[PDB]
Amino acid sequence: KPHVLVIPFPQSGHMVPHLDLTHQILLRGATVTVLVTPKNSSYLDALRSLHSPEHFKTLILPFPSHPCIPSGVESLQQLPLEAIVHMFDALSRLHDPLVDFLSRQPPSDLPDAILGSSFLSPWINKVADAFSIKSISFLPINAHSISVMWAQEDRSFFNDLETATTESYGLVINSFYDLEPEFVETVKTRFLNHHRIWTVGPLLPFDRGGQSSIPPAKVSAWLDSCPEDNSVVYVGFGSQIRLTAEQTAALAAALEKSSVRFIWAVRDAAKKAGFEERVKEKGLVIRGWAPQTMILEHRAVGSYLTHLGWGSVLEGMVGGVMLLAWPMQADHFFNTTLIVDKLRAAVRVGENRDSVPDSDKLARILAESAREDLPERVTLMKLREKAMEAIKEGGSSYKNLDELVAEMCL
Ligand SMILES: O=c1ccn([C@@H]2O[C@H](COP(=O)(O)OP(=O)(O)O)[C@@H](O)[C@H]2O)c(=O)[nH]1
Repeated sequence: KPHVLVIPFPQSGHMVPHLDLTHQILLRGATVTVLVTPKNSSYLDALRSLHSPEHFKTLILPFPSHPCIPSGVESLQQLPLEAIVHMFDALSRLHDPLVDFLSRQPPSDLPDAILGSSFLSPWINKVADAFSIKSISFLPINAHSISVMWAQEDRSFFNDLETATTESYGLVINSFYDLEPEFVETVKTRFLNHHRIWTVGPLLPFDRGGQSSIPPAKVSAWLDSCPEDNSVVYVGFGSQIRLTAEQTAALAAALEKSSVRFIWAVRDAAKKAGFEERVKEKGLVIRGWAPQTMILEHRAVGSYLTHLGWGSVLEGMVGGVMLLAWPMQADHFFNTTLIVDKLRAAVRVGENRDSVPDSDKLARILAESAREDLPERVTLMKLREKAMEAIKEGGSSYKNLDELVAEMCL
């Protein structure tokens, strides 16, 4: 019904739900053109494998050269978070190569709506405006986190992208309405000029986010059989965070001191060991880049020591695991106030990005999290209950995703 140009932000926390939403609007009949840079074209292979080439197009433009980004790196998950000001400045120069492409197409084939990252809306709206196309913006964070940020006096360098999202046709966020009704309504009322918000979450996968650095067949064979259900502790701080040698040693001491089973996800960083020094255990495994949803959904896994990024909370909530929160950056503190404080559905077991756990204190808390009766898990699971009715079918988000796809046609 609508031809949709999808322009995701080259970061995992963003692109991973932005493509599930791409699949979701695809399933209800949309046509989709995805604007992607060359190396990132391959993340589209999974989704491309599910849809007919007339329903799924791929526009690939070269990554704009920036002195500060290493060659071959087109995705912020491989950079220091401070590179985002450079990713922004570089990606904005996709503006007239995108204008060139659209202006050489038969006007009938132009899209009816652009579904671009809210992070890119300063220039995406200018394109959308040149061709008189509605620009709907997307965020992988919830309305609460949005409400705090948009309310600040001094925002920039995020100021332009926040001003641009308000002036967009509407906003799509990966959250369900019954988690945060006060904050949807406030953000809907005075942070979107035309008052159009779409809560469509939690978006569920369709080998996601990247090809895992250990075969996901093999990690399941480790997990089943793990002797004991609700006994394994998942440790993963997401895409962006890379712990220091100092903290990684203190966290590793806690996982050894609590004699719990666990899988520990460790990332890398690119510029221009540290996880020392053992497996004196076969009660563990290390990374790489891991298959989170398969672990968290697995029955043998019942805890998650997380950065409390917004995507990873929803995966751990859909997996039905206790959330042990250690916020570090970005929205993680918003989401500690919402999930640890207001709603009381996770325990804060770490303080700052540069916090260093007490290896003994953290070891008791890890062993206890492997307990079914914990009250913060039953409060979390009562949110899992509201979130499942919202996603399908007839819930807030099935209806928002139906209403979104319909609206894109006007
Ligand atoms: O080893 C990894 C690291 C991350 N992810 C996925 O990548 C996303 C991380 O984004 P999130 O919003 O949790 O945090 P961000 O990376 O934006 O800080 C989530 O969907 C995870 O399930 C994964 O599958 N394996």
